[PDB]
Amino acid sequence: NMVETEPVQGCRDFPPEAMRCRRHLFDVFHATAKTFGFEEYDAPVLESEELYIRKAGEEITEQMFNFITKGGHRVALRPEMTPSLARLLLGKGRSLLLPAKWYSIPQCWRYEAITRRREHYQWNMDIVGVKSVSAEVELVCAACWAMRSLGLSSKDVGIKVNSRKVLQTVVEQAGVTSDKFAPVCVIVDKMEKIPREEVEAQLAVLGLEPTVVDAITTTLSLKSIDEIAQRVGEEHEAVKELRQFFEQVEAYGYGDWVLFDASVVRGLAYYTGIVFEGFDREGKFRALCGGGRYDNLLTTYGSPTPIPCAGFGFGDCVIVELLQEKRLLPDIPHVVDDVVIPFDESMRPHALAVLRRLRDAGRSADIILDKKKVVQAFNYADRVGAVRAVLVAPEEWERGEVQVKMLRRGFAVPLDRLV
Amino acid sequence: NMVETEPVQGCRDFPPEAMRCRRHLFDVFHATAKTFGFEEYDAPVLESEELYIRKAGEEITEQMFNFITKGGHRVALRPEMTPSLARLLLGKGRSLLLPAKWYSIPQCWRYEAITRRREHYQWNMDIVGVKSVSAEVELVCAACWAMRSLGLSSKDVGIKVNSRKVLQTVVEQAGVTSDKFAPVCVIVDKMEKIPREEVEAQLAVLGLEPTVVDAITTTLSLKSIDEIAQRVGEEHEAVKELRQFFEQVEAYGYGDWVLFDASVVRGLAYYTGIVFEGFDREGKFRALCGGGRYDNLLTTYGSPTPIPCAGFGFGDCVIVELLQEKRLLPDIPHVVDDVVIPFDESMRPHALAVLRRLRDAGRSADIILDKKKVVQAFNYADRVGAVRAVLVAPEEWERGEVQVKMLRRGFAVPLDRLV
Ligand SMILES: Nc1ccc2cccc(O)c2n1
Ligand SMILES: Nc1ccc2cccc(O)c2n1
Ligand SMILES: Nc1ccc2cccc(O)c2n1
Ligand SMILES: Nc1ccc2cccc(O)c2n1
Ligand SMILES: N[C@@H](Cc1c[nH]c[nH+]1)C(=O)O
Ligand SMILES: N[C@@H](Cc1c[nH]c[nH+]1)C(=O)O
Repeated sequence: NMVETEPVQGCRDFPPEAMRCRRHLFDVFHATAKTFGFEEYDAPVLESEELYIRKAGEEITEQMFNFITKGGHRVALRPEMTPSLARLLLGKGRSLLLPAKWYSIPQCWRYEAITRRREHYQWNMDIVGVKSVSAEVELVCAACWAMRSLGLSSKDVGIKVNSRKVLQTVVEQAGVTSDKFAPVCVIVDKMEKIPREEVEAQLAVLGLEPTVVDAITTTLSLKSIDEIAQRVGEEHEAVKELRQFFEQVEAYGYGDWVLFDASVVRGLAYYTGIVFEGFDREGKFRALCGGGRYDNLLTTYGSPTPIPCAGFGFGDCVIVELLQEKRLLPDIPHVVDDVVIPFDESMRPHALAVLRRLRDAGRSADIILDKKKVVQAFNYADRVGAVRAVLVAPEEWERGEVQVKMLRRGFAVPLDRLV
Repeated sequence: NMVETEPVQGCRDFPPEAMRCRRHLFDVFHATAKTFGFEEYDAPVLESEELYIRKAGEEITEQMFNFITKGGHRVALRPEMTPSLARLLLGKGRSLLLPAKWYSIPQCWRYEAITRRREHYQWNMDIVGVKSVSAEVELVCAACWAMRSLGLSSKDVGIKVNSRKVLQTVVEQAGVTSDKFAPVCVIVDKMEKIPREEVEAQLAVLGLEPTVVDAITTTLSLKSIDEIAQRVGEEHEAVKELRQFFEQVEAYGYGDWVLFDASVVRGLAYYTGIVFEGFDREGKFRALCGGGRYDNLLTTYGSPTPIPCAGFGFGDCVIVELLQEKRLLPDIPHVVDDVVIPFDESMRPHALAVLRRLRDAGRSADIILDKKKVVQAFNYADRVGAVRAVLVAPEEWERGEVQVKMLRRGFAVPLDRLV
C-alpha cells in the first residue's frame, strides 16, 4: 500500500527548499516589526465561529473554514487575525496599557466550493489606542519598509490610500441609514474586478436609488484629493486626515511609495477611516497587502469604551510571486560552518569531542554519522556548503592537532586554535 | 452584547507577555537546530486522517482531533509531526539526498472526552538515512544542548535510554508473532503510571500467556546494561548499540546527562530500536521530551526501499513549568533602543525624519504617535525600556541638532552623530 504523498487539498508543504524562502520572508516581517517597535503575539488558529458572524456579505466570512466539534460547538479555522486580536484586547480591558503595537504572522484559512489555495500566512500589524493618522502613517511605512527590505523599490510597488469617510458622507447625505454603509463598502469593493452592471445591481438590492448609486460611482472615480475637497470641502475631516497622512509619509522619506486612489475601499465591514492596499506598479499581481482604521470594532464586541485601532495584513503568497518575477529570491542553499570528519570509526570519539568544541564556540557544525571514505565526507561537506572540513586523523591527534581544509591542500591545527 | 474573551476550550492565547516566554524557548530550539546542522521544514496542520490509522491502541491516535470536511473527506489536526515528515520524505523518493537532518516546531493537537490542554507546540528533530547509533547520539545531545542553553544542568534533568530490541527478542522467543510486538510496547508503556494488574490484564487480552508476561516484566526491571547482557548475550545487537551510544555521548561531553532505563519504551507503535525520554531529576514533572529509532515506518508507508530514521519531539509546556520552578524564566520586558519625541505637533515631520535615520541605522525605535506632554512621552519611554529618548525641539533643530537623554540631564547632538 502507498500513502497519499500530496498534502491535503489547497494546503502547502514546506520542505527545506520552500521553507528557506518562507523563512527569508518571515525574517523580514519580524525584523521590520522590531525596527518599528511592535510586540509579538499569537492566538489559537481555532476560534469560535460566533467571532466572525458579521452579516455584511463579506467574502472572508462567506468562505469560512468551519465545522462542528463532537461537543456540538461551532468553530472555525480563523479566516483572519483581527477578530482574535480584538478578543485579546477586550479580554485585557483597562489593564491594557495604550498605545499598544502588536504583530503576528498567523496562518489563516478559507474554504470554497471551487477546489485555489485554502491557507496562507499573513503578517498582521496593528496599532491600538491611537486616534490620529500617525498610526496609519506608521503602518504604511512599516509595509513599505518590509518590501524595501526584500529588495523592492518604489518603481516596483506602491501603496494606494483612501478614506471611507468621504463615501460615508455621500451615503448618509443621500438618506441611507448608516447600517447600509458597511454592506455598501463590501459591494463597492467588488467594483474593481467585476462588471459595473453586476455591482450596481447589488446596491439596488440593498434598496438604494439610482441617483444615490450615481454619486457613489462618481466619487470612486475622482482622481485627486483636491477634487475630493471640491466635493466635500477642504476641512471635511477626510481631507485634513489624508493631507496629514501624506505629509507625514513624505517627512519619513517614503513619499514615492504612496498615492491617493478614491476607488480603494477594501472588502471588510469594519474599516471606518483610512484604508490602503499595496500593489505592483506593472499591474500584474493581486493586492500585496491591505489594511485600514477600524475604530468601532471593539465597541461592536461589547467594549464599554471605544478603542481606536488600525492595522494591515500582508500575505505570504503574492509577495513571493512578485519577488520571483523580479529575481529577488535567489536560492541560498542550506549551509554550515564546519564538517567534522573522523578518519575512520576508531576516531569517532575524538571527532565528537572536536564537534563539541566547535559548537561550544558558536559554530554550526556537522559530524559524518555513517561509516564512509574521506572523499565521500568531502562530497557531503560540499553538499552542505561548509566553509571548513575538519579531519580528525590518528597522526594529528597524537600531536594534539586536527587537519583543517578551507573549502570557501590542508593544514594541521592545534585543538585550541580551531575556534 | 459581549463576545467570549476566553479562547476555545483547551487552547492558549499568547499575548506579548506569554509570547516572549514562548519566543525565548523557540529561539533555543532554532539555535540548537542550527548548531547541529538541521534544516527547517513545515507541513499543513491539517492532514488526512488515513495518515494516522495505525491500529495499535496508541493514545496519540485514540485522542485524534478529527472531523469531516463538507466534501466528505476525513481529516485531522495533526496529533504529531512524524507522519507528515514521512509523507514528505516518501514524496521525494530517490531525489532526497541522504543523510537528511530536518527539524520543525509544529503545533500539534488532541481531543479528549475530558474537558486538559488540546494543543501544544512540539520541537521535532529527525535524522533520516543513518543506520548507526550516531544518529540517536546526535539527537540526544541536541536535546541536552537545548536544555543546557535554557540554563538547566545535569543536576536538574536527564535523558534515560533503552532499546526495544531486547524486548523484541523476549516476545519473539516466547512464540508471540511479531505483529503483537508494537501493541505490546503500547501496553507496556502504560506500566509506569497505571496498576500492574491493569497492564497485565491488557497483555492477556492480546493472547499472551502469564509466563510470557513474566519475562517482559522482569526485563523491564533490569537495572543495568550488564544485567541485560547476562540475559540476552554481550553481542545481542541491543548491547553493542547501547554501549556505542553511551560511549559516543560520553566523548561529546554529555555523559552526566544520560543513563540506562530498561522500563523506557514510549507509547508509539513505530519505534524499532533505541528509545529515550527526558526527565526532571526531582521526579516532579511529566516527560520533557521523547523519541527513538523507527526504521520500518517508511516501508510501512509503501517506500520501495527501507529508510532508516530516528528523532524526537520536545513539547513546549512541561519544559516551561520546569523552567519557572527553577526560576530560569525571568520576565525580560519588551524593549526598544530609542524613543523619538516631537516637542509638539509642529515638530512631527522633523521627528519622523529623525525616526527614519535611526531605523536606517538598524535601531529599534518608536515615535510618540499621539499628542502629548514631554513628561508623558518620557513615561512611555520608560514603559518600553528605551536606552535613549530623542527629543526633537525647535531650538536644537535650528542648529541641525536634537536633544538626547540616556535612560539606561540631556544633551544636544547633531543629526549625523545620532547613529
Ligand atoms: N482570508 C484568506 C484566508 C485564507 C487564504 C488562503 C489563500 C489566499 C487567500 O487570499 C486567503 N485569504
Ligand atoms: N558556509 C557558507 C556560507 C555562505 C555561503 C553562501 C553561499 C553558498 C555557500 O555554500 C555558503 N556557505
Ligand atoms: N499528542 C499531543 C497533541 C496535543 C497535546 C496537547 C497538550 C499536551 C500534549 O501532551 C499533547 N500531545
Ligand atoms: N533597551 C533595553 C535593553 C535591555 C534591557 C534589559 C532589561 C530592561 C530594559 O528596560 C532594557 N532595555
Ligand atoms: N484582517 C484584515 C487586515 C487587517 C489587519 N488589521 C486591520 N486589518 C484582512 O485580512 O484583510
Ligand atoms: N512523534 C513522536 C516524537 C518523534 C519525532 N521523531 C520520532 N519520534 C512523539 O510525538 O512523541
